[PDB]
Amino acid sequence: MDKFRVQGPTRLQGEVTISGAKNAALPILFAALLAEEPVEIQNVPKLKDIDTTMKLLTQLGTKVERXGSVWIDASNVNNFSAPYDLVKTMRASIWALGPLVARFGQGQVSLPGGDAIGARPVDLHIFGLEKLGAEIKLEEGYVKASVNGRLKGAHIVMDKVSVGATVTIMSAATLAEGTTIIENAAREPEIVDTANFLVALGAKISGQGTDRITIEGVERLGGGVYRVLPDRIETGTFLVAAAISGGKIVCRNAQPDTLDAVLAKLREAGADIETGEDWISLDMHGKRPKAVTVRTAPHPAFPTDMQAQFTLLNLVAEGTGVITETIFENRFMHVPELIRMGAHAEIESNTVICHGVEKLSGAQVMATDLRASASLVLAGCIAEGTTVVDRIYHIDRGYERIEDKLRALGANIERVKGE
Amino acid sequence: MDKFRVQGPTRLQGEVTISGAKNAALPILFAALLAEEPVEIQNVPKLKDIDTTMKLLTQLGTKVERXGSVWIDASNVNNFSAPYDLVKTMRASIWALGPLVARFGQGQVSLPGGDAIGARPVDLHIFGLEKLGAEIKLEEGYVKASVNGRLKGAHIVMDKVSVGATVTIMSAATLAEGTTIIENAAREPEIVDTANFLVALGAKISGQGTDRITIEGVERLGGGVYRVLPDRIETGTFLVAAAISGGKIVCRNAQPDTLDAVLAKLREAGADIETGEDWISLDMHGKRPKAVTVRTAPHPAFPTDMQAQFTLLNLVAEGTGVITETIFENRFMHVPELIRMGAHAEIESNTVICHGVEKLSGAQVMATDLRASASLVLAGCIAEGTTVVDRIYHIDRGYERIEDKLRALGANIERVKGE
Amino acid sequence: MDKFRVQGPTRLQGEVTISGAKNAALPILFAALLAEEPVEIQNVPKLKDIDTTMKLLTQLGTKVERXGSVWIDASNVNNFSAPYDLVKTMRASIWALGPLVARFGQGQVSLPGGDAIGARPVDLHIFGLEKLGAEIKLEEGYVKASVNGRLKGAHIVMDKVSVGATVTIMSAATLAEGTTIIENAAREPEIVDTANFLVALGAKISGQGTDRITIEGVERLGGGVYRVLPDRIETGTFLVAAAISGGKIVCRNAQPDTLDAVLAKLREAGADIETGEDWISLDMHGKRPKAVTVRTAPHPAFPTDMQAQFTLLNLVAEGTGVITETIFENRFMHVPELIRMGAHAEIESNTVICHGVEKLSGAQVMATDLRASASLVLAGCIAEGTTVVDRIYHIDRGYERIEDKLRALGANIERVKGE
Amino acid sequence: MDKFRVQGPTRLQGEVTISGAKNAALPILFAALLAEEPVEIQNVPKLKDIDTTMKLLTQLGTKVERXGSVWIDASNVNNFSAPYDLVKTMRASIWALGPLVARFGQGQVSLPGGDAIGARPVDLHIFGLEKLGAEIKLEEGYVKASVNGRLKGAHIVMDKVSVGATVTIMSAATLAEGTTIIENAAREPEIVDTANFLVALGAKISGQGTDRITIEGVERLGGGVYRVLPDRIETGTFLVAAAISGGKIVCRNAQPDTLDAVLAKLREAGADIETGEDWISLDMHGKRPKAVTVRTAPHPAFPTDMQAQFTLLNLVAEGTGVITETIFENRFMHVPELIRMGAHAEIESNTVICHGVEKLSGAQVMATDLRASASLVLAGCIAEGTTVVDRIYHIDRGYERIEDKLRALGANIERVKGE
Ligand SMILES: CC(=O)N[C@H]1[C@@H](OP(=O)(O)OP(=O)(O)OC[C@H]2O[C@@H](n3ccc(=O)[nH]c3=O)[C@H](O)[C@@H]2O)O[C@H](CO)[C@@H](O)[C@@H]1O
Ligand SMILES: CC(=O)N[C@H]1[C@@H](OP(=O)(O)OP(=O)(O)OC[C@H]2O[C@@H](n3ccc(=O)[nH]c3=O)[C@H](O)[C@@H]2O)O[C@H](CO)[C@@H](O)[C@@H]1O
Ligand SMILES: CC(=O)N[C@H]1[C@@H](OP(=O)(O)OP(=O)(O)OC[C@H]2O[C@@H](n3ccc(=O)[nH]c3=O)[C@H](O)[C@@H]2O)O[C@H](CO)[C@@H](O)[C@@H]1O
Ligand SMILES: CC(=O)N[C@H]1[C@@H](OP(=O)(O)OP(=O)(O)OC[C@H]2O[C@@H](n3ccc(=O)[nH]c3=O)[C@H](O)[C@@H]2O)O[C@H](CO)[C@@H](O)[C@@H]1O
Repeated sequence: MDKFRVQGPTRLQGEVTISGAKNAALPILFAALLAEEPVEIQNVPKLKDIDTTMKLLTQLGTKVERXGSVWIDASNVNNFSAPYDLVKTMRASIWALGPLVARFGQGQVSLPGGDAIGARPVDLHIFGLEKLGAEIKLEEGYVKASVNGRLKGAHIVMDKVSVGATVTIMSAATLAEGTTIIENAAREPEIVDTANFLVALGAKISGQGTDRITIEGVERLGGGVYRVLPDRIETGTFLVAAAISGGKIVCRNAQPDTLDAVLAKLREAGADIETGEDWISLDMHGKRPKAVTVRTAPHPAFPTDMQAQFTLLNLVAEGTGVITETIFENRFMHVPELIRMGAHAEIESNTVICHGVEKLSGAQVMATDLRASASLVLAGCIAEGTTVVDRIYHIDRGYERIEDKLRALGANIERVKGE
Repeated sequence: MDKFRVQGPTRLQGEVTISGAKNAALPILFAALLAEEPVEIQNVPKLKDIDTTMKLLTQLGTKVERXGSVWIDASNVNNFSAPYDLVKTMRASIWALGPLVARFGQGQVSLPGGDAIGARPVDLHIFGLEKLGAEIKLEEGYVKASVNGRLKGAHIVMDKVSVGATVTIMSAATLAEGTTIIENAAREPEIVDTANFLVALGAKISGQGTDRITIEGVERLGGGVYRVLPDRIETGTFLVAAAISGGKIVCRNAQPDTLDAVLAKLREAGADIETGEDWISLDMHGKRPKAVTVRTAPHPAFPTDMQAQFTLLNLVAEGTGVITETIFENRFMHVPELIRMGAHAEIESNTVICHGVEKLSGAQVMATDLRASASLVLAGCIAEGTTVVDRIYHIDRGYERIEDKLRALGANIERVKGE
Repeated sequence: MDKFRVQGPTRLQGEVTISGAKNAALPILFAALLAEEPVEIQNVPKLKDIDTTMKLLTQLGTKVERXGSVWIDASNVNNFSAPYDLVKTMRASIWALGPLVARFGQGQVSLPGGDAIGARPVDLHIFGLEKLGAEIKLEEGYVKASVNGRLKGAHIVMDKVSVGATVTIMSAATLAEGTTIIENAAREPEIVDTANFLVALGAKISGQGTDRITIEGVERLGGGVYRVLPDRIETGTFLVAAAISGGKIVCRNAQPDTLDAVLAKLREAGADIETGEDWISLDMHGKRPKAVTVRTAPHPAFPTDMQAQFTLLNLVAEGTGVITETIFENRFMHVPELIRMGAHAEIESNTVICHGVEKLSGAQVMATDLRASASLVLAGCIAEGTTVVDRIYHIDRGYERIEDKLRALGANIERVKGE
Repeated sequence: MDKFRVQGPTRLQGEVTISGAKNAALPILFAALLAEEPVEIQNVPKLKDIDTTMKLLTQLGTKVERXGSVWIDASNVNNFSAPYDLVKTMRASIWALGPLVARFGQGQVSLPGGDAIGARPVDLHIFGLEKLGAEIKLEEGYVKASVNGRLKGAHIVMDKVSVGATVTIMSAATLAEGTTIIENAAREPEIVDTANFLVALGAKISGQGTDRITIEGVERLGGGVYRVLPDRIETGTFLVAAAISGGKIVCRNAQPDTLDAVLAKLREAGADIETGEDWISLDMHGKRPKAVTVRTAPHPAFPTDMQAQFTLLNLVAEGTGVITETIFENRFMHVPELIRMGAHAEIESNTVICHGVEKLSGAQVMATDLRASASLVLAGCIAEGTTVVDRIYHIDRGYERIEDKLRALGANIERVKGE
């Protein structure tokens, strides 16, 4: 396994260019399964998740190719199954379900198992599909779906807010008979992006971005060219990178409107933030960040994807911070790792109390999940001495060349195919 | 002191006309503090809470009078405070805050104390105001706010979804200099209703009903005529009345689109439902309800105000149901009371596991919650023998003559005064 | 209703004599139901709760008289039921259950309803009796028990650590045919106190105070005289009164060994402590307390009955404090009351995060818990100006003359007759 | 990286011998560090952890060798540190801390990070040692302890019931100056076990098994011969194995009173059990298990180590069943895996509602926990079809030849390897 070897303390400063959103590219790649014509998705970051998606798409009899773009030829889809291998590697493989059943009348996907950060059930996906008129059964650990002819429009109310289930139900409804109404739908920028992608293809959708999505079924989906939005989570991680290192920074290729809460939290931290129409600028004035209070919740509130990062920010901040996590059950893995580094913290249920310390100490830590890994990398950057982050493979699923981007910021980092 | 005597088991069936929403009439009644001209609010239910707002209003130097409607004249407001006594009996009293300091540059409201259901801080209200330029301080239990001149519109991202704080900020913003953007705003129907009422007065509002409300501060508010929307909770309660009694019912004067989550849940419990534009039809077909799973959350998800009612539904349903509460948490007072009647249930944190039973037994129970404890009267209706619900002043707070409506559905119930 | 008018701030200094424990007196009074001959219980505090138990005993046909002692003659008990009204005034009434069935083969108690601090089910009580051979049915809110012949000893492993259930099962077992083992029994000092009492009556018990209590049933219990232990919560509460007021105090007629957790906690808050066989001295050296961390759990861990008091301590302590409640998840009524007084806290589920402030301010607050009540009176002592605590009926239930005790310490406190 | 291959449905029945308990051998093996004369530890199971423990022992400069028993020679203990690699592969490595600082005046151990089942902080181990006078610092991920001369005994009250912290403080105190008192100590059979081992070495200990452990510091410890006690968890796992299958079983070298809670639950599940001073016999009578309720708490209540095992039982049992976990935050990993097998389960916070299903289908699943692992395997042992369990290394951590044992019990299990 690769590892990162980092040395600090180090002031993170400079310019950085945001990559396409991991969370927009994924659901759009799966949506392409609905397209009968050549498709061109632009601004797709290079990630292990995209690789696994191209690999899975190919397995489905799809024609895939990439650079900054990813060329998709879904005209010939031949197989209808996502093997245990793929789902195991990438949860998002569940996304092939809706499109497959909507276009082909059948589809199978290995029932995901527990996750690093939570049980992560797909109950809502299956449920939405059933509402759409698909027959679903569990066999050999396989979620078996099928429908006779076309899916049927329906008024579906979501139990809880789910990004993934909204993508799943939204996607399949595009090809169904009638009108679909997804109530209590996720408002995530990536939901909007995926809906727009679907509309580019000839779908009838409205309300994307609000708690209510209306879809009018159409005979088929063509093809086109779509540019995935900027990654709000990568952007956030960089703003933070600067905010905890007394540095300054400018984010090129960003979409400020997707991160209001994060920006508000940064300001509450004592950050000097300014925004353009495609750029964000943060300045710490050499100052130490102030502790803030954080409560994760669905968009546009504070995203759970920024959580590990904010904890880090609280850990080297002046004051006592409190972080409450409402989306994921086991999303504190980063904490004990940071303590190993000299941070003071206490966990109580779904909340962690942060007692800011002046400086961090280099140590050997373990990446457990993607966004915590990026938190550990950032911790290494500011901590004293050497920090080695084991299992940086997590980082590589959701981050495109993070070592390089950090390096350009003045980071002392080496990817090590060691020990 | 007021008590309900109920005899069952009794099949609930017939017709019912839904009154005006308590939760829409309250905030509109306080927003009236902004109008410099005679205002008439139509379709106001006759509730103890409405009497209290009237009382609070009068003491502000306000001209108030009611019947079907409530006549308001706030051109002469001289007193700027909500006393301890009123805030005690009536929590919504805090709503006087925003309008007062927006309109007169000042306001005082007693800080609400302990609440059985979950404790309920108003941090969000205060914070919101402060974001608008108001200076706030705590004195002798009173939240004191003031502003030199006019409030300044701001970009406010809510830490959490708050019906109350949203109304406070939305209301006050109508009179500020500039634009106010409320991100992560509550989507409640009563919010659309209050925004609409504010516009009827001369306010510039948009986004009401979505997570992003925009307010263009205007110079002053006039007066007008506005009809309060139907009561969604009262509707669901009656719907549940039929669903738990093998009954059949028709709701007249309803606004179906405000209760999709409740309609969907009911369907899941085996109910045959149909809707028109101002009516809702429910039929159990003599059927005992099917256990279901509930998760309260912000609108349009499952409403915490329907919670105790659904716990009842679960308690006498086939199978094991689960009620999880994310808004109030300690909102399970009805449970032990129902266990007094034969129900089988365990409370684990913010969740109640429901073990459905065939029959309930009449017994003496205690009302405590203004919406929860209508559940005890519903339970009385279908329970074996005689049930006495003490302290019915609770139901009188949120339910307009519930015994008259129940009686017309075929219930054996009598309001025994004093004892 | 009665009330407390308190004026501060006031440093709490002096001596106090600890009363007999409310919590040992109660179960011992109920156990006296098993005695065939006159019984004398010494050191019984004068409390509303003792009044109520006396009333209940009398209704059963018990002969009861009191001063410092309580005189009992249960030789001619003729009635076997605890009525709705009694149980509603004081839940300990459920304690009549076990002794009635074991001795008379029959017993009826009104099923306790919802509680302020938590649902407080009595499933373990009922279950344990059933394990001993009692037949039990729920009729009109009454837990009707009966045992064809004589109770039978059984091996009982408790699902949860329960003071109430351990007392009920233990009392009943004394008259059971055979042997009874209570595995995972509560270790509360009061459990030990009640067990010695039973022994003094001729019962065969051992293990009291440890995880497994063994009871060798006997044909009959006679009479005797028993001296109740000192009230640990009263003791802890006075300790807190000095630890939060930079004062000094000595407790007379105390039992240090029953409060090690509280003592250790106090030390951490920076208190100078000394103890002897029957006394405890607390010296804050004029110092403000250091925020501490608290986790309620079964004895000998930190007692949930000291919880609200430590919350108060954290509230005026230096630093950020954390209070976690594992016995009663809703035991936070006092927090918002304290917030009304200038305190700074956030409630996250079963945990309250305390941010110590320099001073508190007088305000009108409402008592609710026969323990937060005390906390509010303490806060009044150290707060700036005038504090009024409504509903002090609560205090009277758990504290014997708390105003004279405080008064003797320097407290400016007056009992107002309603206004 | 091997993986079990399983096939069913198979009826588990017959006779199995119980190995030494993993939980006693470990801390006992660590207490060895104190023994000046060769010690012979008996009944030690062949476990990955036992090997890793020996490896760790060796590194400190200790003679270690084994078979059925382990030989230790702490005579020439030269080295003072636990290496990152060891602490990483085995958390229990923190155990070497008390012995090192007690016996050698110094001791360093790599700070454990996050755990599979939860954060698992060692705050109590550290805080305790400090009560003993040890100076402790964190440097480079290393917990650094040292003491000027000898550890002074002190009165210590445990914030929480920690088995590990109870072993560490008890162990270190055996060589302390004066008497040590551990209040609110863990009561686990493994503490009784370890305490006995320590006394056997010439140390003064009492209270072991109760909530109060008293230690009188002695001048030094020597050798001896000690036999570890029977593995309660293994016994429970086997008893369950035989209960979920409808079979019969008999455990050898069992010690029944270490598991009263598990036994009673099995009876609630309708299983015919009998005990003898040495052995345990479970007979399902070909009957299917009955859904039960479970709450994990410290010994003697239901152990968390039997949690996953009981979820399985509930999963394939008649009716719904509830399981609540109070010891570990993230201990439901096995659930999603189980669902992959066709089980109906809902997770709510720290509670899992188990909907008993008639049958389980073979499927590929992932072992994650050294306790759930056994759960998946058992699941296969009764599932219709073929089941492959990945990363079965977990089993090897606390399971001596479990495939062998299961096979003797009539199971279709094969340890596939390679790939
Ligand atoms: C590839 C991708 O887009 N990943 C993002 C997506 O994941 P993901 O799509 O999994 O997010 P969801 O919003 O669906 O999950 C949120 C909550 O809903 C629960 N749930 C979800 C679906 C279901 O059928 N049943 C159910 O119980 C979850 O287990 C969790 O407790 O949204 C998360 C929340 O912003 C982000 O943190 C992830 O980075
Ligand atoms: C008069 C009225 O219309 N009452 C309704 C309104 O009350 P209310 O306005 O009080 O509802 P909120 O939406 O504000 O409260 C929701 C959640 O937010 C928390 N919170 C709220 C405000 C704040 O400043 N800080 C904070 O932490 C609460 O304590 C709770 O945990 O919405 C509730 C939820 O839909 C309904 O059940 C009430 O019947
Ligand atoms: C009159 C008296 O002596 N009162 C004390 C006693 O009350 P009480 O006897 O009610 O205390 P319990 O120990 O039984 O209750 C503790 C926990 O067990 C639960 N539980 C209890 C019984 C049962 O059958 N089922 C069940 O689930 C409770 O609801 C709670 O979650 O112990 C409490 C905890 O030390 C103290 O705060 C009370 O002041
Ligand atoms: C090798 C061994 O003997 N393992 C057992 C031991 O582990 P372990 O020794 O780790 O068990 P603990 O009793 O210490 O842990 C119990 C609870 O206390 C907490 N805690 C503990 C120590 C501390 O310093 N701080 C703290 O917060 C824990 O993180 C957990 O929430 O007991 C557990 C509980 O029966 C078993 O499931 C483990 O199989």
